Amino acid sequence: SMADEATRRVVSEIPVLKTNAGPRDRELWVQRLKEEYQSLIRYVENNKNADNDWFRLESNKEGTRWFGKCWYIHDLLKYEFDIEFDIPITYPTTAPEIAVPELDGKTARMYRGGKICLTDHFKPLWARNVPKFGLAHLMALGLGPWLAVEIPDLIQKGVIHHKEK
Repeated sequence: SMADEATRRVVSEIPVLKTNAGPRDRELWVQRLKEEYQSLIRYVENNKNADNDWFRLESNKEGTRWFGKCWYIHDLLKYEFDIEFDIPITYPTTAPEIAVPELDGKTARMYRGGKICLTDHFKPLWARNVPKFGLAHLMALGLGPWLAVEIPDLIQKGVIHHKEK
């Protein structure tokens, strides 16, 4: 109920995805990628209108390797971090693991290798919604909440510094 309303408040304006396809599923994967691209670009457009344009992503040709940048604002200073992930073979039933490589070894809320460690509620929330959630939802419900806890903590602990530029 509280969880259900909280999820709906975050993702209700993100286009829902349909196709059960992962990287190996040929024409159905090309279809899933159209859903993923339309959903991501709407999320970016909604983010711009809300003064929260907080990431860019691109993929390889096959849509199996994703990478770009996220930006996180603390006390009006903007912090940039490079991000990347592989699409799992069992996508979209299995959720991708976002990596923020520059933060490898700098927070306990991160696996060896730079993969962020989400709280236990994300995974069953993803599983409950298969195959409706995609990469836009991964960003909105996964990395977004992770940054909103960890970046403030790391700036305060002085492990992250803002480069004067």
